[PDB]
Amino acid sequence: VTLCSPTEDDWPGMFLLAAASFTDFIGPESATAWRTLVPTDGAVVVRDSEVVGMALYMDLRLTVPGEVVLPTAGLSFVAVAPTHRRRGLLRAMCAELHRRIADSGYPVAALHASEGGIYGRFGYGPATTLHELTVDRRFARFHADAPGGSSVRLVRPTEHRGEFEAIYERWRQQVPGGLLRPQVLWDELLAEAKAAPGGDRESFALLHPDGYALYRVDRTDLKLARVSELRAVTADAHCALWRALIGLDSMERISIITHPQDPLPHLLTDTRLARTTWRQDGLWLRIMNVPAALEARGYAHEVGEFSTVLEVSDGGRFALKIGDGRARCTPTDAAAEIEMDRDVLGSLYLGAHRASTLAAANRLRTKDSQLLRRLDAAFASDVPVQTAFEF
Amino acid sequence: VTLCSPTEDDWPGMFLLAAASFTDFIGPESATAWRTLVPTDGAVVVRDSEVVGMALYMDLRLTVPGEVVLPTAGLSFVAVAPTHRRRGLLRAMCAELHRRIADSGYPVAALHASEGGIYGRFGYGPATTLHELTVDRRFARFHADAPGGSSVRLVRPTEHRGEFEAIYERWRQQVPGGLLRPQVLWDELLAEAKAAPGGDRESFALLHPDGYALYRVDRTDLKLARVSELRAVTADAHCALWRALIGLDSMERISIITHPQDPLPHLLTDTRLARTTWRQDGLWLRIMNVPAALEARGYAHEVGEFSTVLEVSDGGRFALKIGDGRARCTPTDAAAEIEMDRDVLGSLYLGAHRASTLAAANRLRTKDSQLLRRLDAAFASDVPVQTAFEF
Amino acid sequence: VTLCSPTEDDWPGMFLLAAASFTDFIGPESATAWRTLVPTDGAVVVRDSEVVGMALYMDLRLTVPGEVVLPTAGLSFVAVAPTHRRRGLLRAMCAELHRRIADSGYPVAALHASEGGIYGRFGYGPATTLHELTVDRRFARFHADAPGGSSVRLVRPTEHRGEFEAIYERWRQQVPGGLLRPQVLWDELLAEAKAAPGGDRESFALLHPDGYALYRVDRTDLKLARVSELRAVTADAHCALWRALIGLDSMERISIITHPQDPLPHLLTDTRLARTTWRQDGLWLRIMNVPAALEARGYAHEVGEFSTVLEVSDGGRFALKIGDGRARCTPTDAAAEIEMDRDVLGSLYLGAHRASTLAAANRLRTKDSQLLRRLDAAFASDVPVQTAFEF
Amino acid sequence: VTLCSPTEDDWPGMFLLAAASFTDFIGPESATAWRTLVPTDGAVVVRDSEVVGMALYMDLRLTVPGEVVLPTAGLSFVAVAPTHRRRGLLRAMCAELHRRIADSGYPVAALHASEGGIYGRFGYGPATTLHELTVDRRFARFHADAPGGSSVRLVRPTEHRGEFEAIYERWRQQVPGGLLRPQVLWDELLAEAKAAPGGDRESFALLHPDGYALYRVDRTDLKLARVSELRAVTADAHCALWRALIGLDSMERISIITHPQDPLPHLLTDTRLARTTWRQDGLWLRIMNVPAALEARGYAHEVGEFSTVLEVSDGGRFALKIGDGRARCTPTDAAAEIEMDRDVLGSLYLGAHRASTLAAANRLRTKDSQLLRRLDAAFASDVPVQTAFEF
Amino acid sequence: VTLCSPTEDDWPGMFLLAAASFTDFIGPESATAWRTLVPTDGAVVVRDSEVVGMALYMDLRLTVPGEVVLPTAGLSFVAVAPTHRRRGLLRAMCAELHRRIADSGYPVAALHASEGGIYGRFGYGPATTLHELTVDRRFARFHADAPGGSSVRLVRPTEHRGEFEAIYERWRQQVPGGLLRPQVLWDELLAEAKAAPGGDRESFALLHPDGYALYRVDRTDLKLARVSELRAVTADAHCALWRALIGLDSMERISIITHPQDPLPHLLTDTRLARTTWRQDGLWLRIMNVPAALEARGYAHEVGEFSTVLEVSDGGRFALKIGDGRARCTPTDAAAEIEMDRDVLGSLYLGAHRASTLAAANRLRTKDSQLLRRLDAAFASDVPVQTAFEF
Ligand SMILES: N=C(N)N/N=C/c1ccc(Cl)cc1
Ligand SMILES: N=C(N)N/N=C/c1ccc(Cl)cc1
Ligand SMILES: N=C(N)N/N=C/c1ccc(Cl)cc1
Ligand SMILES: N=C(N)N/N=C/c1ccc(Cl)cc1
Ligand SMILES: N=C(N)N/N=C/c1ccc(Cl)cc1
Repeated sequence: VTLCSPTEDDWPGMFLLAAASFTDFIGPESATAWRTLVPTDGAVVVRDSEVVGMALYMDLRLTVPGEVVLPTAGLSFVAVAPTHRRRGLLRAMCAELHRRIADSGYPVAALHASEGGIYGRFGYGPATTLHELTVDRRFARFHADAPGGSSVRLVRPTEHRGEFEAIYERWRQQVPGGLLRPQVLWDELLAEAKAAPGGDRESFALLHPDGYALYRVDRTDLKLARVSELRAVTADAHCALWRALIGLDSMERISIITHPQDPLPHLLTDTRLARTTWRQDGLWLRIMNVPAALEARGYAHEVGEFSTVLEVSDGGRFALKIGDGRARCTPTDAAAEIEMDRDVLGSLYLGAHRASTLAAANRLRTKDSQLLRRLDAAFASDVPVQTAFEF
Repeated sequence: VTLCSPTEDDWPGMFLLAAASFTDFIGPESATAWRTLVPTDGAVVVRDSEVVGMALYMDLRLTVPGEVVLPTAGLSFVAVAPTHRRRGLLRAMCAELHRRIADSGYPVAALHASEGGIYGRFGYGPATTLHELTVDRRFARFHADAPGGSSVRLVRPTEHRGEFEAIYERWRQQVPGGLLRPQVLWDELLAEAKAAPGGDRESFALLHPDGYALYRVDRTDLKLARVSELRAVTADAHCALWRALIGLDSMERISIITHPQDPLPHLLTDTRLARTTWRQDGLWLRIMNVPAALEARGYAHEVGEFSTVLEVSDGGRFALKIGDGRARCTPTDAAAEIEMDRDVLGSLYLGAHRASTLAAANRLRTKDSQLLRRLDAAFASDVPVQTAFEF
Repeated sequence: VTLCSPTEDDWPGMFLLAAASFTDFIGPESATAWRTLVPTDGAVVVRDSEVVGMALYMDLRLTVPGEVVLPTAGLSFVAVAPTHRRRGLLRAMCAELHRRIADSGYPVAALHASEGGIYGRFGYGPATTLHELTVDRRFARFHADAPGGSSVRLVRPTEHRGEFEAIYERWRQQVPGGLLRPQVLWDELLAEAKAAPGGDRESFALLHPDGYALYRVDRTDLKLARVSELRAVTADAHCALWRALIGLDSMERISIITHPQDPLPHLLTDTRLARTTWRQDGLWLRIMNVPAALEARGYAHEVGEFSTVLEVSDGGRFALKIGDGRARCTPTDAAAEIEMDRDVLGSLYLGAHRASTLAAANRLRTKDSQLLRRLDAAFASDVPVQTAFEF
Repeated sequence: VTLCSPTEDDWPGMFLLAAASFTDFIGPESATAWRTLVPTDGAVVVRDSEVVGMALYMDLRLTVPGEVVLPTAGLSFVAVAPTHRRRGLLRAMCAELHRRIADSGYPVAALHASEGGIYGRFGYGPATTLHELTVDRRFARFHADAPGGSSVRLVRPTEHRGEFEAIYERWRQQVPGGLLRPQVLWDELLAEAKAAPGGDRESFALLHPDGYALYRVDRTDLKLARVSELRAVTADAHCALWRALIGLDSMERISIITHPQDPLPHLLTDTRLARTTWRQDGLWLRIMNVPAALEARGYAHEVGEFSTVLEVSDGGRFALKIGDGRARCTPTDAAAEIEMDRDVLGSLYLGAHRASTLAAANRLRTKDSQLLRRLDAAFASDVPVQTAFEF
Repeated sequence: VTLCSPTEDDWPGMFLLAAASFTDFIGPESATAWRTLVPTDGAVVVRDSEVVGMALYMDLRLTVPGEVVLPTAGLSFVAVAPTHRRRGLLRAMCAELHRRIADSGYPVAALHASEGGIYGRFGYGPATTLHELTVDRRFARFHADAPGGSSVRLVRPTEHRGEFEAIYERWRQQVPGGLLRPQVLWDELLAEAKAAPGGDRESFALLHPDGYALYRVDRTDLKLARVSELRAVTADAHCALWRALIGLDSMERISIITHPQDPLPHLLTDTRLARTTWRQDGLWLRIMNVPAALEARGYAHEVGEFSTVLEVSDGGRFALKIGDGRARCTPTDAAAEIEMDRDVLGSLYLGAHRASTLAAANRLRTKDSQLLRRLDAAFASDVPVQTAFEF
C-alpha cells in the first residue's frame, strides 16, 4: 500500500469507495461540484491498482467568537475499504493531511464525525451541538410578549436564491460556527429542493426581509414538516418565521435541527411543546496552531485581565494573557497552571463546552478553581454557537 | 363553592380527589407522611359537602447560587375535580396560597409542573432542566484521563441509610437546586427501594465515601437499568460510580435523569454513547419578594460592578447594583432599563436560562446589549444548577 | 388583502398554494383537468401580488333519496397561506362563494372536509359515512345462502373503460350520494391505475356484467389488497365480485372504504371476519334553499301524512307537509314545532343520521316525541346512502 | 375450460395473470428472458377466450450427492385466476405437465413453493432448507483459528461477470442443490445489481480468486447490509469474504440467506452473534422415476452393504441394494420393509432430512430400527446441501 | 481479594450478588433448594469483608450417546460484582473449580452460558441447540399418516407429579443431553406451575401414558400458549400431545423451545406452519478427561473400524481407535492426524455439531478428508441430542 495525491485516473476508484462507504453518497455529479472546494494537494489516496483508502480537505471560512473569520481545512470524504480495516490507513492519511494543512498555514481544521469515537485521538474535539426540536403545532400558542402577531411570504426556493444568499451571508459573518457557502453549495442546496420519484417531497420557503426557512413534508410521516434550514438575522424575523411554520395547519408536528440556545420554546405559552427529540456533536475542531487560534478569537469583556500558563499535550506550552476581550499567547517554559489534550481545546474554542465541565471529567487539569471560573467566562461566546451546514 | 383551610374531616375527600387526579398517587399512608411537611394554614380546599378543589405548600429549604439556603414554599397536591373545570378554582386557590406564602415571609415559592402551559400566568418560571442520558454500556470505554481505573461497594439501600443521608446533606448545601430532604422523605425513598408484586423490581445501591447511586432494572425492559438517584460530592466519586454502573454486564443500557452539565459524556472515549433521550423543565420558581431574593443569592465575581433599573411587571421597580458577587436592590421611580414578567425572573434566578436567550424571545426587554451581557454573566452559576427531588 | 375572481395570471400562484397546502396535491396537469368542472365565476382568490387564499366550486349532479338528481356546487381547493391564518380569509371566501352559489340557483352545496371542526359553522353537516372493512380472507368462507358459487373476469382497467362508465352511470342514478362522473374524472381515474416508480403498484379490475372492482396491492404491506372502488348494481354482482376478491390467494387481507350497510359481512359464515377498521364523515351538505331541497327529495311511503313547522336557524320558518313520499314546504309565521341549525338539516337530508339521534344531542329541538319518530321514518332512505368519489 | 399448450397469442394473457398473481412479478421483458429456458411443450394454459390458469417447467441441471448432475424439470409461473379457484385447475395443470415431464425422460422435477401446504399432495417434498443469519457486526470478532487475518477486492458487479460465472460454475458442480445458471440468468442477476428510483440501492461485490459476495444496503434499514449471494469454493475464500463483510463499519447488521451448516458462527469468538432470524423450505423435489433417481446419486461409503425393499405409495416397489457408495434399485413383488409417499423420498433425496426424523412423524414406516439407521447414514451427504437460486 | 470455599456467613453476601447479577434470580428460598445439589467444596467466593465474586458446581448425571450416564459438574451461580470487573476474578474462580472438579474425578463439566463469548476460552463448547417453534394453530392440519386421530387428559400439574417424574425418568435415560432431575427440582418446577399476582398465569398439563406437556398462556400475549416442557417417550405420545395442543381453540399460536430434529413440522400437511422463531446454544460441555469421556460414549455401528491420532490443545495426544460402536483412547507421542482446542471436542461430543462443519471454520485441523467423514459418522447420535433443563 502507498499514500499519494490522486491523479485524474484515481477519481472513478474514489467514487466507487465513496458509493460503498457513504449511504448518503451524493453521486459523481454532486461529488464533482464539492471537488471544486478541494485545493491542489488537498486529497490523499492509498492504493494496493485499486483505491483502498482516501481523505481530503476543502478550503472553508469559519466564523469564531468576536466575528473573526478563520481559514479552515474541512476534512471530508474519508473512507477505508472494508477489505483494508485495521492496517493503520486512517492514521497514515490523517498524519499526511495534517502535515499539509499545517504547512499550508491553516490555524484550524474541522469535520463532521460519522461516529463519536474516531476523531478525538487525532486532536479533534466536538465544538458545536445539534439540538432537534419537535413542536406539536396543534397546541402551539405564541406568548403575549412574542414579537409580531404579513411580513413572511410562502415562495418557491429556486425563484429567491439571491435573497437566501444575502440573508445567509449576513447570518454566517455574525454567528460562531458560521461557514461561507460558495456558489456550488447553493447550486447543490436548491437542486435538493426539488421532489424526487420515490424520494423526498417538494421543498417550500418562508421568506422574510431578515430571515428564511426551507421545509418539506416528511416522505413517510405526512403529518411531519421538517425544516432543513432556518436562518434569521433578527429576533423579529425568527418569531415571524415560526408564526408562519405553526400556521402549517395540515401538519401535526414541525421538526428542526437547531442549537441549544434556540429561543423558540420561550416564544410559546407552553415551553414544553418544543420537545428536544435528539442531540449530537455537530462540528469538530482540531486547533493546528494554538497561539494563532487563541489570539485570533475575541474573548468576554466582562472577565478582568488574567494571565496563566497553558500546556497542550504534544502541542506546546504558552503564557496566555486575556484582557479587554483579546488574548496574547507566547512560548514559555514556566510551570503549567492548566493542562489539556489538543481535542479539549477544540471543544472550548467556540464556547459550546464549559472548561469547568471538562475539568469535572479530568480532560482539563488545574489546581486553581478561580482560574477555571475565569477560563469559563473568558471562552464564553455572547452570540450562541450554531452549526452552518454539514460537509 | 367556598375556599377555606381544611379540617381533619376534609382529608378523606382530598385523598379521593388525589387518587382520581394523580395516576402516581402515593396512597393515603405516604400522603400522611408528606403531610407532616405542610404547615398549619398551608392547605386550601374548595367545597361545593364534597371536595372539588385543593392546593397546599410545604416548608422547604432551597440552595441558590453562592451556597445560600432560602426558606421556600413548595406548592403540591394541586387538583380541581373533573366536574368543576373552567370555574376559576385554580386561580382562586393560587391567589389565596400566594397571599398566605407572602404574609408568612417566604421569599420564593416553587413547584413541579404536571403541564408546561399552566403556571407561567401565576408568576412561575422553569428554573432547572431535567436531562435524561441513556448509555449503551456495551460500547462504553472510559477515557485515559478519566479518574480511577475498588472504592465503590454494591449494597442493600436499607442497610446504609445514614451514609446516603450524610452524602446527600453535603450535596444539597453545595448545589443550586439542592433541597433539604427531611426524615419522612428518607423513610418514603427507602420504602420505594423494595420490589412490589406486579410493580418495580428491587433497588440496589453503589456506595462510595463521597457519592452513591440507587438503581433498579426496568419492570418490562430487562436490559435497561434505571438510576433513580446519583449524588456525588467529588469528581472522583462521580467517575467511580459510573465505572461501577458501566460494569452492569447483564444490562445493554443505563438511563439516568440528570442535568445538562453532567460530565459523564466526557468520561468516555465516545461522548456520543451518552445519548440525550429526554429533556424537560424541572423545578419552577415564583419570586415572592424581588429585593429579598435578588439580594440573597451570590453573583459571579468575574463581571465588574454595574447598576441598572429592573421593573418586574406588577412586581415593582428596583435600582439593582451588582458588584463583588453581591447585589443591592432598592425601590426607585427612575426610568426602567430592563423589564420582564415575574416568571422570567424565576427562570434567570438559579442560572439555568440566559438573559440573552429570554431577550431574543422578547420575554425580557432592554435597549442596552452591554446590560444583557452583564446580566447573563452575573446571574450565571459556577456550580451547575441541578434538580434535587420531585415534590 | 382583496377577494376577487382569479385571472389566468393567478393560477400559478394558486398551484403553489395548492402544493404547499395539500400533501395529496394532484399536480398542475391533473388540477387543469379538474378545473374544466369549475364554472366561470366559480373561483375566488385573496391577494396581499401573491395568492394568500383561494376557494372554488365545481358543477356536480348529486342523487338524493327517490332517485332525484340535484345540481350541486362542490366546494374544493380551499386553502389559506400559513402566513395569513386567523385573518378571517376562509369566512370571507365562503361568504362570497355561498352568495354566488345561491344567486346561481344551486339548491345544495357539498364538500369533503380536511378536518371535522371547520365546516359546521358555515352550515355544512356530514351527510354520508365512510366505513373501512378489512377481511382476513384466509378464514373467509361464503354462507350457503350467498348468491353464486365464472361470471367475473380479471382485466386491465384501461381496456374496459366503456364497461366501467356504463356500470357506474347505472349505479350513481340509483344510489343517494351518487355523483355523475364526467369524462375528465374517468381520464384521471384510469391514469391512477398505472404503477408509479416509488409509488402505488399496478391496479387490476374484476369485471362483471352488473359490477366492477378496482384493486391494487398496498405499496409497503404486500399481503394487503386495497379495493379503490367497487360498484355493483345487483346483489349477484356484489357477491360474485367478493368471491373473486376472496380468491386473491397471495393476499392475507382485503380492505375497502364502503358504507355502513354493506352486506359483505352477511355473505360470510363468520360476519366478524369483515372488521370495521375505520369510520369517518364522507360528503358534507349545505342546504342553500330549504324549500327547494325538502320538496325535491322523495320520502318514505310507510309514514302517514303529517304536517309540522320547521324553523332553520337564520334559514327561515316553513309549514312542512309530508305524505305519499312527497313534501310541500311553504313560508309560515306559525309557531315552530322543530328547530335546528342549517348544518343539522344537511346531516338528515340523505338519510345517514337519525333525527332522534340529533335530538338526543339537542342539535334538533322539539317537544313532540311522536313528531321525532315521524321525521326519522320519513327522512329514512330505502336505498342505503353511499359516497361516490372524493372531490 | 380447456387445457392446451400456449400459442404466441396466449402470452399477453399469461403476463396479465402473472402481474395479478405474483407481487414480485419480474415484468414482460424479464419473463421473456426466463421463457428461453422453457422447452417446446413446456407450458400449459387453461382458457375459459381469456387465460384463467397457467403452469410451465424449465430445463435445469441439478447437482445431487456424489457430484452427479441430473436433468431436472423446474416448475414455475404456476397461477390460477382469483375468479377460477376451487375448480381443480391446478390439479389438471400439474397432471398434464407431470405426464409430459415423465414422457420426456426427466428423472426429477423441482419447484420453489409460494406456500407450504400445496405441493405435498402432487408428490413434492421440501429437499433444501433456507437459513437466514443476521450478524451484529459491531461485536463480531474472528477466532484465532479463523483462516486469514488483502485477498478480497471491493468491485462493481457488472465489471467482473466472467469471474463470478467461473466461481459459480465451480461451486454448482461441487454442491448438492447446485443449479447450472444459464447466460440469460446472469443477464437478469447483474441487471438487478443497479439501483432503482424508489427501489433497491446499488449492489457491490467482494471478489476473491475462489469466492464472491454480492450485497446491498437495505432500502429502509440503512444500518442493514443484505448479502444476496455468497459463493465460496474454499474455506479460505469463505472466511476472507466474511472478514471483508464484517469490515462494513457503517453497518450495524449483515444478513444472508444461507444453509444450516454454514460455518460462519464458528469463525467468531461469540457463535451467538450469528443469529438465526428465519428458516424455510427452499427447493422441493418430485422423484419422477424412483429407480433412475436412486441409482444416479452417490451414497455414504461409511455404511456397510445392505439390501431392503422400498415401496413408494403409487410409485412402485423396489429391491434396493446400497454398497460402496452406489445403489442398485430393481422391480420386486417381495414384501416391503420400508414404505413412504413419493414426497418423503424427495425430502430424503439430497440429504436435508433424516429418515429417522420422518419415521418419528410416521411419514416413513418400517419395523426395523437398524434399517432406519442405515438409511439415515447412506442418504447423508458429505457436502452440505445448499440452495442455488429461486426459480 | 482472596478466593476460598464459602462459610455459612458468606451466603447472604452471595444472595445479594445473585439478586444484583441475575434478573431471573429465583430468590433465597429457591436458591437454598438448588444449594442441596452443591457438594462440600463445590463453591468458591472472592472477598475484598463483602462478596465480590462467586462460582459453584452441582453434582449432575448427563446422558451421552449410547444411553451412558456420566457424572457431570454443572457450573452455575457464576457472578462478578460490577465494582470488580476486569480484575481476572472469573479466570481465578474457573481455574480453582476446574482443579477441584478434575481432582474429584468428573470426566465432564457443563453450563448454560449467559453470553456466547465468555466460556470458549475456558474449554467449554456449545453441545446442544435450542430451537423455538411457533405454530399458527388456526391453520394447523395433521397429515393423514400422522399417528392417532382420547388418550391425552387435561390435568392440574400438582395432582400428577408421580406420573411426570416416571415419564421424565424414562425420557432422560434414553436421550443424549438428558439430566437426572432430583426431588428438589420437581418441588421447584411444580411451584412455578402456580399463577403469581402480576406474574405468570396458571400452568396446565396434558398427560399421556408415555408423555406430558406443561403449558401456560403468555402474561401479555393472551393468544399465545407457551409449552414450558414436552417429554414424550414414544412417537404416538408426541403426536397425541400435539393434537391436544393444536386443540387449544382460544389460542392463535403455540410456542415451544425444542431441538432441531423435532418431528412436529412433518406431522402437519403444511410443514411451514411450524416456524423457527429462535435458535441458541443450549448446554455447553468442557471435557475434563479426554480418554475417559471418549471411551465412555457409544459410537455409530455403521462406520468401519478406524484408528487416528487426536491432539487436544493443552489437553494431550491420543491414539483413538473406534470400531463396533466403542472407542479406545490411549496416550501416544505419534504424529497428530487431527488437532482441535478442548472446546471443539465438547461441541462434537453429543453429536450436535459436525466435525466437517468445524473443520470448514478451521476449529478442527486434519489433512485427511476421509478421516473427517469417518469422525462425522462415528460421533453422530442415532437419538437426536436434546436439552433437559436450564441450570
Ligand atoms: N455532501 C456532504 N455532506 N459532504 N460532501 C463532501 C465532499 C467533499 C469533496 C468531494 Cl470530492 C465530495 C464530497
Ligand atoms: N410524592 C410527590 N411527588 N409529591 N407529593 C407531595 C405531597 C404533599 C402533601 C401531601 Cl398531603 C401529599 C403529597
Ligand atoms: N382531486 C381531488 N380530490 N380534488 N380536486 C379537486 C380540484 C378542483 C378544482 C381544481 Cl382547479 C383542482 C382540484
Ligand atoms: N424469477 C423467478 N423467480 N422465477 N421466474 C420464473 C419464470 C419462468 C418462466 C417464465 Cl415465462 C417467466 C418466469
Ligand atoms: N435456577 C437456575 N436456572 N439455576 N440455578 C442454579 C443454582 C445453583 C445453586 C444455587 Cl446455591 C442457586 C442456584
